[PDB]
Parts: sequence; C-alpha cells; structure tokens
Amino acid sequence: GVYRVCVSTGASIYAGSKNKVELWLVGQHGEVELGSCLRPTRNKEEEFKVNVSKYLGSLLFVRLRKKHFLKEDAWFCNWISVQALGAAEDKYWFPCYRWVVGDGVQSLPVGTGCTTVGDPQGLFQKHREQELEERRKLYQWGSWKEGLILNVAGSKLTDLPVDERFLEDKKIDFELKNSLNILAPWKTLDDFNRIFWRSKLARRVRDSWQEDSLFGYQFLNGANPMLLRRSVQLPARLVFPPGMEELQAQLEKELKAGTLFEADFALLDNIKANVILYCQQYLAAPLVMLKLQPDGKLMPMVIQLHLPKIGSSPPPLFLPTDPPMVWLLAKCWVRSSDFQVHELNSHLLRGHLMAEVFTVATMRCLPSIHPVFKLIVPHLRYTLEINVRARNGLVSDFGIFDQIMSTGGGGHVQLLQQAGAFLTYRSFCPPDDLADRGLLGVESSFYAQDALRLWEIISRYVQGIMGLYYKTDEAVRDDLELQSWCREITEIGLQGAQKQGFPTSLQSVAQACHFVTMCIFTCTGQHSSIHLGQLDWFTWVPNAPCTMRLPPPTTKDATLETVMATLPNLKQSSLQMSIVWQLGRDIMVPLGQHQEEYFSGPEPRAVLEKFREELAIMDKEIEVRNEKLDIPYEYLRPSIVENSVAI
Ligand SMILES: CCCCCCC#Cc1ccccc1/C=C/C(=O)O
Ligand SMILES: [Fe+2]
Repeated sequence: GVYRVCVSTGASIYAGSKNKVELWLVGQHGEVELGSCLRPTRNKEEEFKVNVSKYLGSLLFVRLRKKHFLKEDAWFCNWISVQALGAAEDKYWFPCYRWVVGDGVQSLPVGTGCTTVGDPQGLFQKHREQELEERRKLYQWGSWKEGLILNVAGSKLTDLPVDERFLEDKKIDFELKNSLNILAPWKTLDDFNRIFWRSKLARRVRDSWQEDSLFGYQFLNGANPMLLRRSVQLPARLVFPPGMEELQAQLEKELKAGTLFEADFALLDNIKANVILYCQQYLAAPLVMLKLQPDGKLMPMVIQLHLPKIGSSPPPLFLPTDPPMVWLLAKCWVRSSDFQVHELNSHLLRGHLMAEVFTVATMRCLPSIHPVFKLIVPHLRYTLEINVRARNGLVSDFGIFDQIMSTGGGGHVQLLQQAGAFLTYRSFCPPDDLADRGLLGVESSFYAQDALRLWEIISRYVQGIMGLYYKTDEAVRDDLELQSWCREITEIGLQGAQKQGFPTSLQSVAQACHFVTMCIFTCTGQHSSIHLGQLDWFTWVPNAPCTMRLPPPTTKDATLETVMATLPNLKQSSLQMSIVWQLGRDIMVPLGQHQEEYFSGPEPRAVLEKFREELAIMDKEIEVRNEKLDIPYEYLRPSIVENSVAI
C-alpha cells in the first residue's frame, strides 16, 4: 500500500547527521526495504510517500541503519511515523527519542506498548529480551560511598550512556563585589545585609527572620516541611532540668489538646563536624517543641540543643523568655541544623538519590515497549547527569559542601548512610506520610494540602494508564518484567528496603499504581517542594547558617558578640549565597508537559490530557488562594513543579 513515512530529527546542535539512513517497514505479514531514505537534518521532519506492492498488514517495527562514508557522524532520532494513505488504519507511531550511533541495524517497535502477557503471539518477545540485555550492559549499578543506596556506575560524566548526557543546547546554557567589602565591619547582625538581599519572600525573610512566628512557620511551609510532626507523647530526649515544672505543664496542656508539635534533629547526633582551613566547625542535634495556635500560627515553646547523655544531668532548655541573644542563638542553631538535614536528607537523598535509583532500575528492567517504561521515562530526564555532576564538585571530597557546610568533610556521608534507615515507603507517599506526622487537617500547612492534591492528581493519571494494560490483579502478578523492576528498586537499588516498607513484588493493580505514583511523585512533587524554596529561605544566611564557628551553648549568657562569633563569617556567608543563588536561579519542563510521545493510542493521550487539565486547574486555584495569603506557598504549583529531578 501507499504510505507516508516521516522521520523526525532532534533540535540539538549535533542531532543532525551527514550519513544516509536506510529504513525497513516490518509488519506482521512480511516486510519491505525502503533503502537510503534520507540524510538527517537537525530540527527537520522529512516526509515522503512510498508505494509498496506487498501486503504488510499491521506494522510492528521500522528498522534503520545509518550508513556512514568516511566518518560516522551521530544522529538523534525523535521518531518515525508511517501513515497508510487510502486504507482506513491508524498512523503507525515508532518512538525513538535517542541517539543513533554506528552502522548497526536497529528496530523501533510501534508505540502501542504491551506487556509480555499482553502480547500472546510473542511478536515483540525477541526484541524486548535483547533490548533489556543491552540495557543491563549499559546501565550498571555502583556506589559512590559505601553504605548508601546505589547509584549509576562510573565516576565521570563520560561514564554515562550517551542518551543520558545533556543535549548540547542545555549543557552550554546551564554552565567579588563581596570581596570589595572585604574591608567592611562584622560586629552586628545588620552587617549581614552586605550579601545582596533576590525575591519577594527572601526579602521578607531578611526583614522578619527573628520572628518566632516565621521561625515556626518554616516547619510547615518553609523549605523543609519533612521534619515536623504532631506529638503523641513528649519526646524521651526531652528531659527536664529542675524547676521546669511550669513549662512541663504548658507542654502537657498542648499535648492533651493535640496541638503540640515537634521537630527533632537527632539524626545529626554523632556526626563528624567539618574543619575548614584548620578551624573547627560545629553541629547540633536540637529539638524544638511548638504549639499550633487557634489563630493558625505555629509558635516555638522550647529548644533543646543537645541530646541528654545517660548518667548525667540534662542539658539546658532554651525558652522564648530567656534573654534575646540566648533565645536568638538557640534558634540560629536550629536553622543551621535544618539547612544541613534539608540539603543532605530531604533534598539530596530523598530527592536526587531516590530518583537515580528509580532511573537505573527502570533502564535495566523495563523495555521501551513496556507501558510502565513509557509512563515513567519523562520523569527520569537528566537525573543521572545532575547527580553525577553533584558527586563531581558539590558533595565530592574537597567539594563545595566540604568548603562551606559544617557537615562537610565526612560527616555528610555519615548522615547520608544513617539516613538510609529512615527511607520508608510511607514517607514517600503524602497520604501516608502526612497522616503519620499528624499534619492531615492542619489548615496552616499549605504543603500538606498541595502535597495531597498533587498526589491524587498523579494517582489518577497513573491509574488511567495502568488501567489500559492491567485489567486484573492477575495481570500485574504475571508481569515478570514489572516484578523484576520492583525488585531491582527495593532489594537492589535501595539495599533491602523491604525492611523499611517497600514492596518486593506488586500483587494488585491498586498496589502497582501506588508504587508508580510513589516513583513519579518523588521525581517531581517531592523534589520540587524541597528544591524550590532554597532561594527564598536559604539566601539570608542568619536564617540558614551553612556552618557554625562556636559550639552550642550550655549556659544562658550569650551576647550579640556570641551570636556573631558563632554565625558564619563574611567569606562563609558569601560562599553560601553563591552556592544557593547559582544553584536555584532557574530550560525546564513543567510537570506533565513533556513533549516526547511514547504512547500511540488515543486513550493513553486522553489520560495525559486530563492529567494536564487537572494540573492547570490546581495551578490556577493555588495562584488564587496565594493572593490572599500572607506568605504564598508556591512550591507545589504544577506550573513550576518540574517533570523530573534535573536541578
Ligand atoms: C544535585 C543537587 C544535590 C543537592 C543536595 C546536595 C547539596 C547542596 C547545596 C548546599 C548548599 C547550597 C546549595 C546546594 C545545592 C543547591 C541546589 O542543588 O539547588
Ligand atoms: Fe535539586
């Protein structure tokens, strides 16, 4: 029959090629040779009619060979579509979206997608098994540091598969005034103003960072809402020095009313503090007890800076009533500890490292033709590149972290190791996490609200696509590839995460959907909610000290002098700004807005379109409620929630 074959080439600087490409149309009933059909032009679609006097039937693949003359010259193929003109059948979609290197022959299956069980005739069996074999050879596990969840093999960017590298245009675009004031005073809090300020919220932070309300507000809607939780009982670490009966009563009252909250940084205990230029840096594992007030404010009640040691008197408990500098100092310690835990655990580990696990596991276990692969890939874009770059300058030995963070120098890795034990399945699912932390219902928490709504929207999207390939729980149980995928993640990538609540197999449609939703959310909502706020809360050093120069107080006689001596110096404060500012000044793909089409059918596309509709409505509604908000919570607005962990 007569077909309109169309080939799409990438837009990146090197997507084009000077080599001719041969095409073959292979259907269920025979195939044909089209020969050298074109010479790939960057950012161009090449269409041409061809008449084959043979009956192919339904097309299964499109074979291609890039014949090179003297030099090989790579080519980035987006896709190939062949439309049978005249016959009333659908346009055959052959998704590629990858680099074609070498004179080797490749086959692109039609984008309908299917599971081994969903392909009884085994038409794509040979292909998927060999694609996976090649996948496993290209995407291997590794370990940047012992004791952490696994990452992608190698240590340099060049060790990543060609398809994982930034497209040239993004690579080039992605890649002191303070030193003038190098002879400027450093005696008072106001001196911190020499930094520079960059946004509406940041300025607010600079203007009211000493506010107990703003302080406690951050536990809910700030850059790190992953720590706070409703107190079921008083923390066992919260032991009282003599004479603290009054406070203890106020605590009991709030507990009984169920408005007592806690933010415990015990994770930081026993972690090696940095030594920058032979000077000792300091860390603290504080505990903050707060009360949710009827007017909607979360206010700090007490701050304990040290964990009580068994066999010795309890450490002091700081109160809002203590001298200004004493209380202010205790808060700075909490702000500093949050910065460390935020960056290492909430951001790096829970966001970047988790995503990488899902990425590698996916590339190793799910074939391009697989439904789940098509659902997930968009959300894995550029994760390996960014993470590799992080381990080659940010968290690497002698890197940026080691240069300015109090956890840098070794402790950061200990924290990352110790933190693995807390990577529980439930903590990655808002409905579950928010419930366990008693945040469900707390109307002051825009994070919890937006997190829940966004989760539901993604859940429906996942269900909608999964529903078209798994009509029964039995269908998911029998999916060997899906099962191996689940294991590659849980048992391998996460190193026995089954003990932390992760599934070792998916036994139902509802369970598989939940798992895919968990992955998709982690790579988008989870990361965005934690990444986006950095520029707003971490640019004003006092609100997030990268390091501390004096150990935590054990008495209540701190002076402004004590506060300044503890807080980062000019150089450090400046270095903090640079790192945060540059790493946040954001090109990008909004959640659900990926252009590449992996599915062929009209239904898969309808589900995606609904997903987009809902996200748009959520975005608009958030924008609105935010206009009537004191401090707008924007970290979960789909318009800015990224489609993958790519920054
Ligand atoms: C690949 C990003 C890894 C993020 C987690 C490790 C870190 C860090 C860091 C510390 C202090 C200031 C800024 C950064 C990173 C900022 C950013 O990624 O936007
Ligand atoms: Fe990030």
